[PDB]
Amino acid sequence: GIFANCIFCLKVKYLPQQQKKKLQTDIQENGGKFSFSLNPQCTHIILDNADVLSQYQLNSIQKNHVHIANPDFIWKSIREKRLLDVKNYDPYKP
Repeated sequence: GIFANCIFCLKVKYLPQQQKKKLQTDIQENGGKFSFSLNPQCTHIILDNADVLSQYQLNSIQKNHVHIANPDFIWKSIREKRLLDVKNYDPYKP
């Protein structure tokens, strides 16, 4: 699937439960894996609008070349049936 070899850290605490679950299944069903923890193996971190990241987390992300994206990265990639440009979904670089 389109998320082959992607490992997503999910920081989406403030999404409705149904949406959290849909993000997970969208990821799993299309070749990806997800965690709730941020570690060197993450390729991406998905961050809903109400969540924030510490400086520690941001340093880790930079160090490990992790892509920061909003949930629309997942939703719209699934919709277009194609992995989109994650650079268009960065809550820190609009």
